Amino acid sequence: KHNMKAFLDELKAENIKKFLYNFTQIPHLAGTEQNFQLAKQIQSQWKEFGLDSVELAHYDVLLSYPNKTHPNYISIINEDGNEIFNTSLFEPPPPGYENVSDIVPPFSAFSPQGMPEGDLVYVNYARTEDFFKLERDMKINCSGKIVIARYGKVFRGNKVKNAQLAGAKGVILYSDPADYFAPGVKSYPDGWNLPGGGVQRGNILNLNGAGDPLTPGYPANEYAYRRGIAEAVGLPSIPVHPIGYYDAQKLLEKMGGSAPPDSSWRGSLKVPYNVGPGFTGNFSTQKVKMHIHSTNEVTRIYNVIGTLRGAVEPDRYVILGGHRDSWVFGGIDPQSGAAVVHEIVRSFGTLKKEGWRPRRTILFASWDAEEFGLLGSTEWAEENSRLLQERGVAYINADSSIEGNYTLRVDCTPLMYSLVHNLTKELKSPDEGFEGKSLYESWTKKSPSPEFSGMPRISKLGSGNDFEVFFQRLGIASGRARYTKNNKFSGYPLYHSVYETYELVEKFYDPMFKYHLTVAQVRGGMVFELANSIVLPFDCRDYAVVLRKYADKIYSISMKHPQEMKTYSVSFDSLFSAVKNFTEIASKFSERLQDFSNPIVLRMMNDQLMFLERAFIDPLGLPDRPFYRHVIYAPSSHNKYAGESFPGIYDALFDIESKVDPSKAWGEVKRQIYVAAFTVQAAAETLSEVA
Amino acid sequence: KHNMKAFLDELKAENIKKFLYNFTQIPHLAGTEQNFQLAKQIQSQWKEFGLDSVELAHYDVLLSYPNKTHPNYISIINEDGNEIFNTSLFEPPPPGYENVSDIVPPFSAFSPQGMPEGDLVYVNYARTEDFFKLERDMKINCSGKIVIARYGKVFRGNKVKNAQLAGAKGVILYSDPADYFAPGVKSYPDGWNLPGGGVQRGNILNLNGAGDPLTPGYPANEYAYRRGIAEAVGLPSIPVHPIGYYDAQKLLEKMGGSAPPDSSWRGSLKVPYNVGPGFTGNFSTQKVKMHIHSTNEVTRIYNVIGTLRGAVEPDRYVILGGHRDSWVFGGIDPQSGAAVVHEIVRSFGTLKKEGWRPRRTILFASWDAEEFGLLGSTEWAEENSRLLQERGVAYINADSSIEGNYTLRVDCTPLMYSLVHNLTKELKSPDEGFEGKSLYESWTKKSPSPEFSGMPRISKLGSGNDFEVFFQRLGIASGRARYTKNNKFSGYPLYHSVYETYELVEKFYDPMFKYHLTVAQVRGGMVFELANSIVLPFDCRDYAVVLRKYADKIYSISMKHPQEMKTYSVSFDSLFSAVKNFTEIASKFSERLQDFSNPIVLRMMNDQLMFLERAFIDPLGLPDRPFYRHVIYAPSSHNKYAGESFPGIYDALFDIESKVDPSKAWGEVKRQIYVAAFTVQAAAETLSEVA
Ligand SMILES: *[C@@H]1O[C@H](CO)[C@@H](O[C@@H]2O[C@H](CO)[C@@H](O[C@@H]3O[C@H](CO)[C@@H](O)[C@H](O[C@H]4O[C@H](CO)[C@@H](O)[C@H](O)[C@@H]4O)[C@@H]3O)[C@H](O)[C@H]2NC(C)=O)[C@H](O)[C@H]1NC(C)=O
Ligand SMILES: *[C@@H]1O[C@H](CO)[C@@H](O[C@@H]2O[C@H](CO)[C@@H](O[C@@H]3O[C@H](CO)[C@@H](O)[C@H](O[C@H]4O[C@H](CO)[C@@H](O)[C@H](O)[C@@H]4O)[C@@H]3O)[C@H](O)[C@H]2NC(C)=O)[C@H](O)[C@H]1NC(C)=O
Ligand SMILES: *[C@@H]1O[C@H](CO)[C@@H](O[C@@H]2O[C@H](CO)[C@@H](O[C@@H]3O[C@H](CO)[C@@H](O)[C@H](O)[C@@H]3O)[C@H](O)[C@H]2NC(C)=O)[C@H](O)[C@H]1NC(C)=O
Ligand SMILES: *[C@@H]1O[C@H](CO)[C@@H](O[C@@H]2O[C@H](CO)[C@@H](O[C@@H]3O[C@H](CO)[C@@H](O)[C@H](O)[C@@H]3O)[C@H](O)[C@H]2NC(C)=O)[C@H](O)[C@H]1NC(C)=O
Ligand SMILES: *[C@@H]1O[C@H](CO)[C@@H](O[C@@H]2O[C@H](CO)[C@@H](O)[C@H](O)[C@H]2NC(C)=O)[C@H](O)[C@H]1NC(C)=O
Ligand SMILES: *[C@@H]1O[C@H](CO)[C@@H](O[C@@H]2O[C@H](CO)[C@@H](O)[C@H](O)[C@H]2NC(C)=O)[C@H](O)[C@H]1NC(C)=O
Ligand SMILES: *[C@@H]1O[C@H](CO)[C@@H](O[C@@H]2O[C@H](CO)[C@@H](O)[C@H](O)[C@H]2NC(C)=O)[C@H](O)[C@H]1NC(C)=O
Ligand SMILES: *[C@@H]1O[C@H](CO)[C@@H](O[C@@H]2O[C@H](CO)[C@@H](O)[C@H](O)[C@H]2NC(C)=O)[C@H](O)[C@H]1NC(C)=O
Ligand SMILES: CSC[C@H](NC(=O)N[C@@H](CCC(=O)O)C(=O)O)C(=O)O
Ligand SMILES: CSC[C@H](NC(=O)N[C@@H](CCC(=O)O)C(=O)O)C(=O)O
Ligand SMILES: *[C@@H]1O[C@H](CO)[C@@H](O)[C@H](O)[C@H]1NC(C)=O
Ligand SMILES: *[C@@H]1O[C@H](CO)[C@@H](O)[C@H](O)[C@H]1NC(C)=O
Ligand SMILES: *[C@@H]1O[C@H](CO)[C@@H](O)[C@H](O)[C@H]1NC(C)=O
Ligand SMILES: *[C@@H]1O[C@H](CO)[C@@H](O)[C@H](O)[C@H]1NC(C)=O
Ligand SMILES: *[C@@H]1O[C@H](CO)[C@@H](O)[C@H](O)[C@H]1NC(C)=O
Ligand SMILES: *[C@@H]1O[C@H](CO)[C@@H](O)[C@H](O)[C@H]1NC(C)=O
Ligand SMILES: [Ca+2]
Ligand SMILES: [Ca+2]
Ligand SMILES: [Cl-]
Ligand SMILES: [Cl-]
Ligand SMILES: [Zn+2]
Ligand SMILES: [Zn+2]
Ligand SMILES: [Zn+2]
Ligand SMILES: [Zn+2]
Repeated sequence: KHNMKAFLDELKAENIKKFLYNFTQIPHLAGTEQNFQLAKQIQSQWKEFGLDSVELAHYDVLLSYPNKTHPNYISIINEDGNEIFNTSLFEPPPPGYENVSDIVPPFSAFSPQGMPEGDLVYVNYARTEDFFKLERDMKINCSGKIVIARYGKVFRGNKVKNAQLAGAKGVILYSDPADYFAPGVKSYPDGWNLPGGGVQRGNILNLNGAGDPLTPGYPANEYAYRRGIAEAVGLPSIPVHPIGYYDAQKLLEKMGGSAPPDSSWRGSLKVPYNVGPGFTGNFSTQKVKMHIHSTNEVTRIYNVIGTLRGAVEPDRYVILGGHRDSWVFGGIDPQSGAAVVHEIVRSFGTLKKEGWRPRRTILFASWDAEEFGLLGSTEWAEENSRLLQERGVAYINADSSIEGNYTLRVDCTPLMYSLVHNLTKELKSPDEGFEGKSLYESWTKKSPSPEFSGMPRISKLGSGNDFEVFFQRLGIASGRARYTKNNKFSGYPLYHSVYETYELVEKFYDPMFKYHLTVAQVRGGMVFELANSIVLPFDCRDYAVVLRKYADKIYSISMKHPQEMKTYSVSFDSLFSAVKNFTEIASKFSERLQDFSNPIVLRMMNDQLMFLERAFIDPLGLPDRPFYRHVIYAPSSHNKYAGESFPGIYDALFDIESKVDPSKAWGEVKRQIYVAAFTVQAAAETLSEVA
Repeated sequence: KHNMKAFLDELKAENIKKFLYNFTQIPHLAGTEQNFQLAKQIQSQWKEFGLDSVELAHYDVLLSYPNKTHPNYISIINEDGNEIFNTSLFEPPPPGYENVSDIVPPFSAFSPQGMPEGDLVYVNYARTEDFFKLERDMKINCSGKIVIARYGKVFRGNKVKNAQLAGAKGVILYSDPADYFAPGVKSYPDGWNLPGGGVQRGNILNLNGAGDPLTPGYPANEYAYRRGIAEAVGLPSIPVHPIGYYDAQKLLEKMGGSAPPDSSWRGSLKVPYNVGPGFTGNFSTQKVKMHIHSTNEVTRIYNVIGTLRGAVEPDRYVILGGHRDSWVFGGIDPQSGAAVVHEIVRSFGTLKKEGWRPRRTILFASWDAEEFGLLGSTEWAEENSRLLQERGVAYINADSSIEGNYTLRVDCTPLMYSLVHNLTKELKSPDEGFEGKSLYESWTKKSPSPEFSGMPRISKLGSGNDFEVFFQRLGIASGRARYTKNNKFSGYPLYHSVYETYELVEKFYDPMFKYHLTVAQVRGGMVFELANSIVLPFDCRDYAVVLRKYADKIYSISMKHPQEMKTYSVSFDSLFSAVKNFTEIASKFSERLQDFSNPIVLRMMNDQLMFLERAFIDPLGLPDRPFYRHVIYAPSSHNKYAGESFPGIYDALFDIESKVDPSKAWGEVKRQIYVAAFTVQAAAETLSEVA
């Protein structure tokens, strides 16, 4: 038979390994020839594997690259302007790759050019609260200073935005061993830790869902009208550059001024972690000087889009997508995900060659330019938004399959919780000590839910990956799953470094490719059930439970300000009412879905399930973030990787005790409560009987 | 049998007459008790007629009313401040109504309060080009002047906006006999002409699709957060008041300064039509003084919403809607439309009682507060936008059934052209001289298309009626039809006056109610086919033909500026390409629709037809008009009643030779060409094979 078991059994660890090796021998940086060649290869293979159609969708988007003949670096400069110390021009290449060409040196993509010189201020992780501590509590002024911040905790674009608004004139990002060197493990090539010469690449945009900086709202096709650079979305206004911890030690060791305010500000280097302005007495006249010469350049990118046409509902799309561009070799990020997608396509294609077709259409995507701001997925979604809006069932992401080897990690919409619980109960655990036990059992034991006993942790979707446009802009039910470590937002130690190689994975992460195989079963299994189940496998009652938890949480935040809630008559009654109504209606809808031979009622009902995530979309978007339209979830305004619930109310309450016009600030809290209550009620009403 | 013929034959002229009489004995001003009572009556009758459910949907919206104890009026004031002439405090009531209470006196709804005094400037119709002529050609400065404008040609809100931007400190609107007194017909009560004491009420907002001024985007429900008045949408900043032509004669007869620039500026009164500033020498020291004391007040309004559940596709909605609130008695506007809807409901209910149900769900609506800015329909659509977005097949409007007795008038989306042509070929003409001929034949003879031989005129939808939110905001295929005169935007002579009575209609417009019956057949017939046809009766190829005509037209406008198109490289190639592609794809889709027992393919195909109008929606809206989202059609920025095609490009080109930075202005033209070409291509792609 052709059922999910047939699909799952066809998946092979050995194939995932072969594909990973194949995808990671040379760099595949977005906009380069090597990445176009890999695009064409995947297009050819997906055709051979059996898909109905496989096309490249290309766009011309703003990318950013260092100047090959004018390298980026940072100096300590003495009183006469002699550069007495320079940071590295490249990461030492790993064994056997020392002759690979076209390894892009470390740089912060989209940094403007400049050569700012000044005194350093150390800002810990450069979080919103780190800057509050400096400015409000320690009275340190960052204006006209070069800030040095350690990577970790939040997306680097948020760090740069926060430094910019503090008045910094440049930002230096570095990897501290406290966050990127696990105790008792060796540096790469002998273990999975970051060496002191290693450096994390990454873009520093603040696009808030816009896609290509030059074409917000519309695909960057051949006739697109582009904004000028000065009106581009999301570009930083000060130079930025990342360095390793050998170099950081040299910049930090001389730091003077104030001591760190407490131990949460001290990393693991043998330096005091003084916050500064500037260096200690002997060196008080030395300054730090950046030299940044990278250029932004409109460059063609290529998505591969494969279609397996549905036998019964070809106008319903279940999408499995992940990116293909990498900073260097992409051994984990993204190729451990891409190899998984490739083997899923192969397995579905095997069934198809035996005469099977899924009920609904499955679309497979190899996105480009994810590393430069989710550009490939976003431009494609902009181009196809009307098809996706009216036909998109679900989107499953497929970036890195592993970031550890401890247990499963799933982040998804509540609509998919039951599907995930059920699927994982049917899959074998790959974990040592759980042989013959289900994945559900090992996962629940290692990652217990903080709310529910005997349930595994499933997180909200944040952002920093290609599901953003589908979920937060378009309101298509989305999910992601990977193997993870025992933290969360900093990246594994060799994240976005030249050391992320095939050997890293094969030697230290997943020698048997059993965790990759388990991830292929979870992602592929989800796609299979979404594309094949007669009734869409969404449970609206799970959304009701979570909405109540989020309503309690946002209410609790507001209740830190009881006097203001009295003065301004701030009531959450409408929101709790809406959540109660959603709970009641969802219960009744579930009864009809269980209690209803009628394909019209069925599909009516499948349409109600598909459009439920869609109902949380507000076409006016969130304040000053028009591409974040989901009212229940948005990327945190302080950390793009993290999800925030009731973001419009959350942001209206954030730091409210500091606003100069409390009447106006509390009015806006009330406005956002109205918007949230209305949207919850409206979503509930889509589940009522239709007439 | 239960087919369209059964439905149509059940409709009776005599019933329409009885209902019109019933709806027009007392005023039904929005927000008043009398209008709530009529709401409850219609709700009860629709229940008795057989609908499945009939509910009131209420909202609390900003309305505007004169102060009963402090009347509005205008004076000529002499040098000492003596008021030597005052305009009327009320219209003389018609025969037999001189003891009716609660007739609202003439006023401009939403005018602010004020008592401005100044010299008059006469501005013809106060159109954009009238102000261009005054300011640019005649060098007359309106700053700090009271402007006097004749009604006609464009929506009065546009007049007031144009006066405000010219710097006027007040606006006086009046009805000129040239526009409101047809040669050779008597004044009311002895004919259908406007008497000199008659005055046209009407709101002067510029809401651009927003609905309730205080709650743009969201329904004005019980917990809604409201903007403060100073941030309300669309309110005028200068006092405004309308008067009749006896009063206007007294204000205009003394006018001095410049002569009218040409005869298109002269009405029919025995005055010179001098443009002024101020009065002739003897009276140079007399001024004009307004006294406006109306107040804006949040007030409850009530929509009646009736449902006839579909037997096969209950989650597809075909909506017949028109408003119920009137300025006074509403003899034509809206009750000639409401009586028609009432008889349609009765007829569908008769079939339903015999066991019939339409294929799709039909929703019937009696909207409130249309006269105050389309408030009832818009708030309801805001509340239900997710249901309408995903389930709305079509909206047929049903305001005034007659504005003349000459021939049919239809304005609709191209998707409904074929449906209208076909239906009218099956209906009998009511016209004298066409007995035994079809409505199509009489209509085509009396109102020939300017493009096509042997085809009738069908206009684009503009605005100024309740279809605006459904069509221009939500992208639901919409249409309207009424009997009309042999002009177009000024209103019939007794429009919005106390003289619009049952007797007006029964005596002078439609004594036999045969034109009302013909309109009931066209509106009801359309609803019947939309709700019952197995394949939705839309023809996408008709959109292709019109898109080419609009592309030619906008290209021709740009080509008035050949040097600028060369300098700035302004190409329409992408738009013509998109239109060509749409034509090609629509042709193929039509072949499949003809060539396809399979309910999934059918409904797939019906979904492609239903979502085609939806595809022209841009979620970012038009520049500074976020609620006008349709890229092909928007209300003219110079006249809300009129539709404009390719409005984003049209507005970018308008008066472009006057812009100070031509580079920037032409850049914006190019941007709007990109947006239009992309949206046309995207819409075309929704008609491609789905996978
Ligand atoms: C959750 O679902 C429930 C339905 O089960 C829904 O209940 C509705 O609540 C509204 C708002 O409270 C009710 O609105 C009332 O409607 C009556 C007429 O039906 C009006 O007379 C009421 O107005 C009077 O009272 C107000 C409050 O004191 C005054 O402000 C006002 O001036 C009037 O004097 C009021 O508008 C509505 O009737 C019910 N509908 C029902 C029971 O079917 C509730 O709103 C849902 N929650 C959300 C967040 O949508
Ligand atoms: C109407 O439908 C047609 C399809 O029938 C569609 O045609 C497409 O036009 C685009 C834009 O012209 C073509 O894009 C080209 O794609 C090739 C690869 O396929 C590229 O190599 C081309 O780029 C080169 O040439 C450009 C122009 O000189 C250069 O600017 C560029 O730097 C490159 O050197 C170019 O991107 C596309 O191939 C066709 N698709 C087909 C034929 O299927 C057309 O776009 C539709 N109209 C609209 C308004 O969408
Ligand atoms: C995850 O798996 C669970 C457990 O199988 C699924 O829940 C079960 O779903 C079935 C099918 O709808 C339910 O059966 C129904 O029961 C009622 C009797 O009350 C009957 O009227 C129906 O005809 C049908 O037999 C079953 O009760 C239910 N079990 C539960 C909720 O405990 C669940 O649907 C799966 N989730 C998915 C697929 O998203
Ligand atoms: C308005 O009425 C016209 C005239 O009846 C309708 O057009 C006609 O529609 C029928 C039904 O689709 C077409 O018949 C088809 O013809 C082809 C043969 O080429 C055949 O393959 C199909 O099986 C079917 O018989 C007919 O050709 C067509 N006539 C035309 C276009 O001249 C039109 O659909 C109506 N518009 C509506 C209902 O919106
Ligand atoms: C990755 O695998 C692909 C496909 O097996 C290899 O590409 C093939 O290479 C052979 C030898 O050059 C050619 O004859 C085929 O035409 C290629 N097939 C394609 C591109 O579809 C590719 O060599 C492998 N890359 C690495 C680094 O091993
Ligand atoms: C850091 O790099 C800079 C730039 O290459 C070095 O400074 C240059 O040294 C060369 C050779 O002596 C001079 O000709 C250039 O004029 C210098 N350029 C600048 C910008 O100062 C510097 O020597 C390096 N410092 C260290 C410690 O190696
Ligand atoms: C319009 O018609 C309605 C319905 O026929 C009339 O309302 C009815 O009036 C009688 C006498 O008062 C009552 O017994 C019924 O309860 C009413 N029915 C309703 C409201 O559904 C109404 O009188 C008529 N109005 C005019 C001006 O003739
Ligand atoms: C126009 O109306 C105004 C306002 O009612 C009249 O002026 C008033 O006249 C009364 C009675 O003489 C005075 O007590 C008030 O002080 C006046 N009010 C104002 C505002 O001037 C005026 O007489 C009327 N003019 C004409 C020509 O009838
Ligand atoms: C810290 S894990 C983040 C990783 N995501 C990414 O690296 N995304 C890229 C690009 C994200 C973006 O531009 O939104 C990045 O964070 O620099 C993942 O989701 O696996
Ligand atoms: C000149 S005919 C206009 C008539 N429409 C209306 O009167 N609409 C009302 C309200 C329109 C609006 O506020 O958009 C008006 O124009 O004042 C109609 O469409 O029959
Ligand atoms: C790279 O640097 C060298 C030195 O300025 C220069 O010749 C070239 O313009 C630069 N390339 C760019 C800016 O793309
Ligand atoms: C920080 O220093 C700058 C640089 O002179 C100054 O302009 C700014 O006002 C300072 N801000 C505070 C809070 O002291
Ligand atoms: C794999 O698992 C082992 C055993 O717990 C752990 O010690 C090792 O470091 C893991 N590898 C990685 C990269 O986490
Ligand atoms: C109406 O006018 C009289 C006189 O100002 C006044 O008593 C009352 O306040 C007014 N009503 C309003 C402003 O609603
Ligand atoms: C119109 O008159 C006003 C009033 O003094 C003046 O301020 C304004 O600049 C004038 N505009 C023109 C075009 O003359
Ligand atoms: C009705 O039709 C007649 C005949 O053409 C016309 O003269 C009369 O004025 C019409 N009534 C109205 C209100 O147009
Ligand atoms: Ca874009
Ligand atoms: Ca509103
Ligand atoms: Cl992922
Ligand atoms: Cl109408
Ligand atoms: Zn990645
Ligand atoms: Zn990455
Ligand atoms: Zn009307
Ligand atoms: Zn009206």
